[PDB]
Amino acid sequence: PQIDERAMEAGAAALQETIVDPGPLDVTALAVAAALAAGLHSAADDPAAALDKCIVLDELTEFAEKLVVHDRPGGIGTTVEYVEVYEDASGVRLGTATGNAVVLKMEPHMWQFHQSVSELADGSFEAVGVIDCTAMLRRMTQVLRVTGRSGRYAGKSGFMTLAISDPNQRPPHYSVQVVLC
Amino acid sequence: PQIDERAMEAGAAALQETIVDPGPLDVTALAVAAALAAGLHSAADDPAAALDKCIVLDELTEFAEKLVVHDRPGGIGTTVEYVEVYEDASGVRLGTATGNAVVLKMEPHMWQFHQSVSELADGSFEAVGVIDCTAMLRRMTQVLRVTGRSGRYAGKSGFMTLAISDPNQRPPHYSVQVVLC
Ligand SMILES: CC[C@@H]1C[C@]2(C)C=C(C)[C@H](C)C[C@]23NC(=O)C(=C3O)C(=O)[C@]2(C)[C@@H](CC[C@H]3[C@H]2CCC[C@@H]3O)C[C@H]1O
Ligand SMILES: CC[C@@H]1C[C@]2(C)C=C(C)[C@H](C)C[C@]23NC(=O)C(=C3O)C(=O)[C@]2(C)[C@@H](CC[C@H]3[C@H]2CCC[C@@H]3O)C[C@H]1O
Repeated sequence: PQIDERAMEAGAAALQETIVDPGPLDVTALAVAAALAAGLHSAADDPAAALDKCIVLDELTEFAEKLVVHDRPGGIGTTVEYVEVYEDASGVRLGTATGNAVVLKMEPHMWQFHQSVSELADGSFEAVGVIDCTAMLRRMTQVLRVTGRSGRYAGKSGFMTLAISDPNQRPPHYSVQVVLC
Repeated sequence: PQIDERAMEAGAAALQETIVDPGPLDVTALAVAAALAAGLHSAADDPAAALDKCIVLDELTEFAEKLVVHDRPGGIGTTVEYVEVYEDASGVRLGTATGNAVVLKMEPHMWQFHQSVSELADGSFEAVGVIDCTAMLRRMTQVLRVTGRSGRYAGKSGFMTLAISDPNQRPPHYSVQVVLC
């Protein structure tokens, strides 16, 4: 399968940015968010307690295995179809996510609506979000809504973080975290 | 209803930033996202079609009328309680929102979990999001998930945008859009 050059070279694009402004969110923080949103946490509870109530997928990497862009003039409504693979820190494949995106806006920041279904050994979950692709190029983290569907994830919901993690790779790798409750 | 000095002076804080990087969304884009998320629209239709399917609140201004901070040592888990006013472009009051936030992370970017309920003339809706406050000071737009509660908004869902709009005010003014379907 093929990967559009814009995805292959996205890491290189990041390296040309003059704004290099990381702002990660750790999984404990993401678990507090997930538990608060699920009404299963109180902000006089302790963060490690939120983490204990959650299903946690961290120290995950993802990158594109297939990415096709269907361009429209001016870029508005351009569509993307992708399959990405999840790997652990050691490079072991854990699963895939199959999704599509729609370009909402190009300038000054490119924004995309993303929706995907992730399939791992122990179940599946959906991710949906409105993400600032220019902010990601400038190293920022973006957050998507996660809804569990099958297996271990069923009936649970939470959040996912996405950020570029190694811009020297082609295609680049992204750091991914998922917390559900 | 008093307003914590950090909220009063946040516009001045924004003006001290050296990264000034706005990236807004137009409502049509936001309507495309809302309609895609709700399964009422197809990537292959045209954007103005999505706009007609939606309830649209564009060009809103908001600012705090009350804001109380309950600080926690280290900044993480600090809570915020606020009441804000909505105005249209000409300055007519449309309603209010009362919200609660929790600081998730302080550095290198401050992140907050927000949840709020907006009360307008034709009903109420809830907004929930995980937002990068540092990105906001640097002029970026943040997106929250919206769920209608009552009236016209009931049974509808979509998105809200938030960005600083006049940092010269005390407290500063924000631009808001809400689109539901
Ligand atoms: C920063 C946001 C993007 C990261 C994603 C979300 C991360 C991951 C893990 C998956 C694989 C998708 C992502 N990877 C991509 O390469 C693209 C993605 O949406 C695109 O849409 C590109 C290929 C990328 C760049 C430019 C293209 C855009 C297609 C539409 C026209 C643009 O000129 C945008 C990416 O950097
Ligand atoms: C997303 C950026 C924030 C804008 C909000 C979301 C916008 C609006 C319209 C409503 C009214 C709330 C907001 N306004 C604020 O002043 C605060 C808010 O969360 C705070 O939390 C402050 C008072 C602000 C600054 C510093 C404080 C923080 C409280 C916690 C300790 C921080 O040191 C952060 C704001 O820039």
